[PDB]
Amino acid sequence: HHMGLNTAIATRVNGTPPPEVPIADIELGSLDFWALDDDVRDGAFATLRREAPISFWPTIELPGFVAGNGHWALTKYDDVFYASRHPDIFSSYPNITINDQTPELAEYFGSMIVLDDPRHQRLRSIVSRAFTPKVVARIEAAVRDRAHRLVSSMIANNPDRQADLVSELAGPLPLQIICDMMGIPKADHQRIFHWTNVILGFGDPDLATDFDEFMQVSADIGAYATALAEDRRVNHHDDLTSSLVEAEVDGERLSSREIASFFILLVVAGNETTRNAITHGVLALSRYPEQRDRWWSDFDGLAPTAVEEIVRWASPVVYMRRTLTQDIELRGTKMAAGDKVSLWYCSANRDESKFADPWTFDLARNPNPHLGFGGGGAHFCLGANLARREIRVAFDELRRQMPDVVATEEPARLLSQFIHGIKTLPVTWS
Ligand code: HEM
Ligand SMILES: CCOC(=O)CCCCCCn1ccnc1
Ligand SMILES: [Cl-]
Ligand SMILES: [Mg+2]
Ligand SMILES: [Mg+2]
Repeated sequence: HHMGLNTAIATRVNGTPPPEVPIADIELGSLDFWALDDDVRDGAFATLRREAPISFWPTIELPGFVAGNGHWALTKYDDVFYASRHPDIFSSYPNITINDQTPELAEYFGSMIVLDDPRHQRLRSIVSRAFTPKVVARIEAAVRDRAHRLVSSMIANNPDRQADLVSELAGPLPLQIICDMMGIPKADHQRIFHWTNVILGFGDPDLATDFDEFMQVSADIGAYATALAEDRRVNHHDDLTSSLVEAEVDGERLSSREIASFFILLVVAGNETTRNAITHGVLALSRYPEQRDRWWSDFDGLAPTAVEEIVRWASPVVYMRRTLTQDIELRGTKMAAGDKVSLWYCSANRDESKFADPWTFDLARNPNPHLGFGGGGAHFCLGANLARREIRVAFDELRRQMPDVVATEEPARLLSQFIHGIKTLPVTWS
């Protein structure tokens, strides 16, 4: 007989640690592990932090991908932070997922995220101004207009007061914003959404499991990027695609592959993780109603810490991979030049060596040095200011229009080692 709406999901006792998981039951290199309940996953990373803070795992092989060599998993905050801040040792080349890069993949996935400096920073500087706090602040009106309309439409479209948060708010809000920043016409936003979803959801049968489909999607978005870039070359617009085609690095314009890769990076990065932060945030407010109440009764005062706690809690990017350029030793584990190293942000963000009470979802948490946007340094998330603003506005519009919005079913969770995703989240309101 809990308070609230009759079909709301069960609440949880805030602060309860999950049971730790016997190490023999942990297989980071099997998709089956990524299908387990998030409580079991959290307890497994707790076991690793305790018993095997640096451990070795085989690489998963999604259909058509090349697994290649295995990887050393860094599950402690300090090691993820150290690796992030030493890119001369922990290189982002040749890939930031664990699979091997191939020439075929590099045509579409060869952006600055898989490069070291100086070339990485010369590419990043083409677009960095558009993502700075003061420039992102100027698009508050666009974020608010879109979020307000989406929440209003949830109400207008659903006489029964039941909706899917993902398709009706969390997905379409960041999609609109990044597509408008890129200069993509509204008629194509839903094609961009589907392409994003396949690129980042590959291996989940609800998204795609045929490598031919992954490659067709990659080629189609790459061709879309090229064609839009060609238009902007001839007639400039005040959009990021125009910035990309007009730029020079080391005195040369970007090639077609560089344009395609940069466009794909920005549009794919620019929507799915923010979508998932919003959905995980609504799930957390549903499980921890006292946190909802405290945010709703001081929205602007708590918003800066609340948004960061949602990102720490959700850790929308589970890991990033690096490749060693020289031998090292961490925690008595020798690792060799050329070895793959995986940085588990999801685990760093529960590390009791860094966080007081890591199992408490605390929207006032301060300080909150989470690694949800990475450990800092050269590749720190370009979109962090944009994501923070989108998350804040989405929750402010829910608070104002449907303050008792609550999840009514447990999420359908994306099957992924890389992205902590929710495919559907049914919600209701009064
Ligand atoms: C809550 C949402 C988001 C999370 C949790 C997130 C997380 C991350 C993480 C962990 C990295 C890697 C950092 C590193 O290697 O040190 C990253 C990089 C990146 N993110 Fe995000 N991101 C989010 C939203 C966005 C948005 C909205 C964009 C907009 C386009 C974006 C664009 C990028 C780009 C371009 C990079 C590569 C930066 C570089 O290589 O210099 N992200 N993000
Ligand atoms: C993996 C296949 O897609 C790519 O290579 C391009 C997008 C990479 C996104 C990396 C994850 N992310 C999302 C938001 N900030 C970071
Ligand atoms: Cl939760
Ligand atoms: Mg419906
Ligand atoms: Mg436009």
